Amino acid sequence: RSIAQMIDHTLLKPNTTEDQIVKLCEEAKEYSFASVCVNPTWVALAAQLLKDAPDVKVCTVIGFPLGATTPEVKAFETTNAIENGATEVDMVINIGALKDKQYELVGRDIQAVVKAAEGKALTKVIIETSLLTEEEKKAACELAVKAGADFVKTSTGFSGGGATAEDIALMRKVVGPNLGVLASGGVRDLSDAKAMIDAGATRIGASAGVAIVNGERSEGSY
Amino acid sequence: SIAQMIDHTLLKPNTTEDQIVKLCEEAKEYSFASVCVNPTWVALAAQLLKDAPDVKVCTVIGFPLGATTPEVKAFETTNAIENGATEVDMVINIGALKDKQYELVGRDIQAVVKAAEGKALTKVIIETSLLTEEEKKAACELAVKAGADFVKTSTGFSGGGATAEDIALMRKVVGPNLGVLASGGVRDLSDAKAMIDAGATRIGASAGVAIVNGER
Repeated sequence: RSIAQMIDHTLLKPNTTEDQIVKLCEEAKEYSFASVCVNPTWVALAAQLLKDAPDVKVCTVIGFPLGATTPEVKAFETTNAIENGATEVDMVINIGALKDKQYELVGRDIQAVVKAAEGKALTKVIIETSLLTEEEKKAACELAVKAGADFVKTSTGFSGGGATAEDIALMRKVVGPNLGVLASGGVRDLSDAKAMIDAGATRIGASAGVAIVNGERSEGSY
Repeated sequence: SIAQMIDHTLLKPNTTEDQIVKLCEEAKEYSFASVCVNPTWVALAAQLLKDAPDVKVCTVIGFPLGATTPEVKAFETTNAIENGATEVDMVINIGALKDKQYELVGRDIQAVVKAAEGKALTKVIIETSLLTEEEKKAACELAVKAGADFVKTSTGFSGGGATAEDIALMRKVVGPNLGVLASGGVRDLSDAKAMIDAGATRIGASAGVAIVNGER
């Protein structure tokens, strides 16, 4: 067992350059991370660099990080990403529509991504917990289940807050065993990741994955 | 009237329908240049301001990170225009610019311009807070060659906003042929006037009501 297989090696900064993407993918091969998460402009490069690393998936983000574009654009960006080599996509919900109880639009928005990814990529639904009430977190997860998503995910990392154990337990309670639960945003050390795992997370989104795995190895050394 | 140069902007991820209604009625009251809303709200803003052709509907493209593909930016532009947008603000591929990949930066801008061709103004956000002085110059030059209509300082989601020296640099590059928009950090009339005196022809802000109410 190793925590690295549950970590999405993420780098989504707007000023990210090619040399940083190359290093991220090489780190993913060395540590056997679950995936690399990069912005859609880097999907083609990540897929080429990891073409012989089948256990390391290419993940990208859709309608990210604001989630306030139309369902038609989110589906097009999903299909475009899959053509470029993405096998996982993390979409952001329409938070405003969720605030307005426009549940049919929130679900159709998620379903547009799911339909474009059908049979080709996992879809993770970022509900952006730092912006939701307790009832909205539950409603968003229920819409993700009804839409056929594979994962519910806490945070973009670009909002006010990140993953909390209480949110993860809430999300795991709604989706049960049928969908994965991803803790992202603010997961900085092994203590953070293990707390999310205990709360019910099955995938960790982080940028410090190397420091997290090295902390795991240090528990075995003198 | 400085109101005619202000883009009444509200791009928060948790923005709700009642806030867009308040945004549009404020713009139709003060005759702002435009409202700037995320693409999900374009169709609503276009109908709320159908009887105010002087107030355009502006939306944002590949916003705010600029790190999606040119084909997606073009689709989002075409989709935004179909929904009622007549001005689009796109974010450059910053990583491509920092990597000297000038053909991709220009092709990326070019994709939005061709989608908007004859239907909408294109504003190119160069995100000055992440750019060296030379990259700021190169970004404007690539905007001119691709056929954009404006150069814009900031997305409103970075660590820095418009500065007078940045506005003057961009104005010197594009001259009179393209507009210069100061966005991010402008909160009063004194800031707005400082950007305009530096060469800006459009102001992006959220406190446009407080700015115009200080024109006494």
